[PDB]
Amino acid sequence: GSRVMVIGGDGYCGWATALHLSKKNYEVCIVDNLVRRLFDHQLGLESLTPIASIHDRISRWKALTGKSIELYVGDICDFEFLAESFKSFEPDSVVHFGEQRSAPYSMIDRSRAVYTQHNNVIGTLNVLFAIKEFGEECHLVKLGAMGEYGTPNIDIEEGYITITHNGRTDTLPYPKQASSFYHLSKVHDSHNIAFTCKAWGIRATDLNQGVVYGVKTDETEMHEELRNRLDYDAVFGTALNRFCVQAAVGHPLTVYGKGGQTRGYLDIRDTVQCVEIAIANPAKAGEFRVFNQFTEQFSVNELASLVTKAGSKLGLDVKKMTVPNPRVEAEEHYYNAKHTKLMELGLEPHYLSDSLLDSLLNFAVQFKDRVDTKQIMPSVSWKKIGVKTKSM
Amino acid sequence: GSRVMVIGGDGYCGWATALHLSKKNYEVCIVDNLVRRLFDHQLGLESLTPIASIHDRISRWKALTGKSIELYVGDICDFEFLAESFKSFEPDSVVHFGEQRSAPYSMIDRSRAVYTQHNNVIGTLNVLFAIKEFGEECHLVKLGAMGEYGTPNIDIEEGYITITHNGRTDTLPYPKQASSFYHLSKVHDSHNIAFTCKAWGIRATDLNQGVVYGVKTDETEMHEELRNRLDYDAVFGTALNRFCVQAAVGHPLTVYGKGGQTRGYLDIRDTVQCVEIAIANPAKAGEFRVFNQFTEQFSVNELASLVTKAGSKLGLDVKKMTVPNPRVEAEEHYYNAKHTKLMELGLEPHYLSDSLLDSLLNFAVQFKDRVDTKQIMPSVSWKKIGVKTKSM
Ligand SMILES: NC(=O)c1ccc[n+]([C@@H]2O[C@H](COP(=O)([O-])OP(=O)(O)OC[C@H]3O[C@@H](n4cnc5c(N)ncnc54)[C@H](O)[C@@H]3O)[C@@H](O)[C@H]2O)c1
Ligand SMILES: NC(=O)c1ccc[n+]([C@@H]2O[C@H](COP(=O)([O-])OP(=O)(O)OC[C@H]3O[C@@H](n4cnc5c(N)ncnc54)[C@H](O)[C@@H]3O)[C@@H](O)[C@H]2O)c1
Ligand SMILES: O=c1ccn([C@@H]2O[C@H](COP(=O)(O)OP(=O)(O)O[C@H]3O[C@H](CS(=O)(=O)O)[C@@H](O)[C@H](O)[C@H]3O)[C@@H](O)[C@H]2O)c(=O)[nH]1
Ligand SMILES: O=c1ccn([C@@H]2O[C@H](COP(=O)(O)OP(=O)(O)O[C@H]3O[C@H](CS(=O)(=O)O)[C@@H](O)[C@H](O)[C@H]3O)[C@@H](O)[C@H]2O)c(=O)[nH]1
Repeated sequence: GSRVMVIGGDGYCGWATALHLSKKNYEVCIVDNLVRRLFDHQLGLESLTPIASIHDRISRWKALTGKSIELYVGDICDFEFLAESFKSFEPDSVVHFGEQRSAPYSMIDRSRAVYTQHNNVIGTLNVLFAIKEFGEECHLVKLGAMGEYGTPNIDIEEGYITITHNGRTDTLPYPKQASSFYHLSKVHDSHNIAFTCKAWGIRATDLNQGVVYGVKTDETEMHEELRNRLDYDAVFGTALNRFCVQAAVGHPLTVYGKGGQTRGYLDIRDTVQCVEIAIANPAKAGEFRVFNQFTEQFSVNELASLVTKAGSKLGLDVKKMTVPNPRVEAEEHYYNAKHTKLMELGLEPHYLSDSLLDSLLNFAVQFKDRVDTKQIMPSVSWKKIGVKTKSM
Repeated sequence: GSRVMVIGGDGYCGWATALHLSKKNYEVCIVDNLVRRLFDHQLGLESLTPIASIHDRISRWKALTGKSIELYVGDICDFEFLAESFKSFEPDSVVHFGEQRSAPYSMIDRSRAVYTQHNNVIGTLNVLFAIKEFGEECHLVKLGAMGEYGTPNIDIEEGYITITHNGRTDTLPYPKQASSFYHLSKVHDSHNIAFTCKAWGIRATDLNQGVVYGVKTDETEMHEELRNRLDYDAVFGTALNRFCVQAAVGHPLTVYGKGGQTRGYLDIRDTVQCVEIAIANPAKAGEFRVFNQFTEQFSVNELASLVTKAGSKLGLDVKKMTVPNPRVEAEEHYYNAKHTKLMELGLEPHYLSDSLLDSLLNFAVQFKDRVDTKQIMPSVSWKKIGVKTKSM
């Protein structure tokens, strides 16, 4: 074999997924403009671990396994490029990871908020049109976000909710409440895709994924040049990964506000597994499937405690600090998000364990010398966002 | 006064509104790039009635009343232009009509679907940033769309719905189900605005307006050069206006599919009244108000009957025809949309009457010679939409 086009395949989730699918014997190609690497240069950021170029990454995989991952370098917002890539590769499935995924980045200034929504929304529209025009039966596996749902006072369902209102019943799309221009762009994406499923017969699966943690997967650990990126800065870094790196360098864990913010989380190893499951068990024509993709819920404070305890076993004497929250969000809220669709399809989760934290912490300690502590504290305010293009 | 910036002020709803607000003694300016006029030239379309240039329109209003409506010609997607216009005028309220509003246009091809979403979503984001940066207390009166709600099997509320799910209760944004790339762009707009109200304290009112009908308003009838446009083509024309023009030229009424499609409608005279009411009674800081802006619900078949009966009194011998529906939508569905917020604020509606239909029909007959019958039948398919840029 089945042919899979991995848009955003040079990224954190995409690279791990591309290698996994190739190992599982799918014919794979990567479509990426590598703009994520440009963001690092422009903002002065750097991955914890050094990563190889996309060309060397692909070359190494071929040298080790003999398998060739095709590469198409370009911006999917450029339809000519996307169309040519689609016609050249002829994918049976498309996994779309190719979007600006940072909430902080989307809040830097007007230019970055506009770039985020244009890049994400238009890019996704182009993907839908390419599928419709060049391979209508192609299954779209889209990376959405648990953040689309926000933090309502009721249980969060997997994309749909059956409601009885004024004596009548119906199953409707779950109300969306995004808290950043980035999260909003995903809401827009999901609404756009749902429409094309009904109007054109497109088959798609929206993976509303929670926060991913970890850096190792069976494939990326086979050689140093296959190593994945591990972000710890306040722009692209996420909660758990950030805390582990902070613990390793002796920086107090950065708890934003009260720390009651609760979200779904999952090991990067489960990210690749879930995507493969979605590909192996495709949506039917005209069906818009929605899976809540995470394995466990944790509050920020809970993560802080787990990392502190794990760090103690390594003599890190982890400390915690309360950082005035740069974001506008509920710091204490109800949270009970449903997640059984993937489990029903055979998901065998890697729940957060002492072993994972021990491994991740030791990894951070190993490359502690490469950590730029100046990028640990957040400097992007949700409320103070302006129109002048900022230079970090 | 109070200063009002009318974005899209050269358009159908915008022009009538700009004149009305000026008459009501608000200081008014119009921000428009006049791209709507370019669409007419590009697609070979033309208004039923000849309209004057925006410059002559504004000049005539000044000659008649002595009042000056300031004009800023530019694309709001160009932030430099929008910022300069905002700083120059210093609006207390902004009414945003400046978007690509045709569902058929948004379905012509990939380029037009992408243009629709980019123009609308990015333009609206720029407006939000301009308000935040140059006049945070400025009230945004946004034109949304009843189409955002789709046609669910339950009552449609005014933006929000209180639901009890699994033993818990909460009031959430009403589920959105748009049926075109244009309607989808409005859903995106509304979600984006709601976020900025909470994050930045923006005050906004989303006017989810139904289908507008009519061509006359007290102000536009004061002189021929103030005349508003009346669209009847299958791209920009809407149901009732289209039927009246069809009846006048002896063309069978174009009922798409079964004709059970039900929507909310309102006289253009109520459009201007509702906008003024929203401006005179502004939303509070951080509040995202949502009003369902229409006065009565009608099914396509119901409109066909009303126009036939009205046409009979003028000896038009109106006929009806069933056109294979170019759109993907429910042709028989439940529809009970709530609309009381505007009435509670003092709306004095002009319900559809024999007098209105008689007047509108006679108007169409008056300019029947200018009707290009080749543009009456729809040629844009929701399902056959392609990637090649079309030339109509
Ligand atoms: N990282 C997480 O914790 C997490 C959690 C939930 C969902 N996801 C989702 O998974 C997807 C990938 O996330 P990630 O962490 O791997 O991101 P990333 O930034 O590491 O990877 C995204 C990749 O997409 C590429 N890209 C972006 N825009 C592109 C365009 N216009 N054309 C071609 N390529 C483009 C970038 O260059 C990059 O290589 C995103 O949708 C994201 O929101 C990630
Ligand atoms: N006409 C209806 O029946 C109806 C019904 C419900 C809601 N509305 C809404 O009211 C608004 C106006 O509708 P209309 O019928 O007057 O449309 P229209 O096309 O006659 O007017 C829109 C105006 O906006 C201007 N414009 C578009 N993009 C612009 C940009 N990037 N920068 C500056 N100016 C721009 C166009 O040139 C045009 O003059 C739309 O949001 C529409 O969806 C209209
Ligand atoms: O040092 C930190 C980092 C984060 N947080 C808090 O932890 C929560 C999660 O934040 P995060 O930065 O780890 O993740 P988020 O911004 O939500 O974004 C990431 O996780 C999202 C999953 S979700 O929100 O959709 O569930 C994906 O969509 C995004 O692409 C990905 O970047 C937030 O309340 C945040 O304020 C802290 O308290 N301290
Ligand atoms: O000759 C015609 C024209 C229309 N219809 C049907 O009548 C209904 C209304 O169509 P329309 O073209 O009059 O209006 P619509 O496309 O919904 O769009 C217009 O009305 C919308 C109000 S609403 O959908 O948001 O309620 C606004 O948002 C849009 O900007 C404006 O162009 C549809 O089911 C359509 O298929 C016919 O049967 N015959």
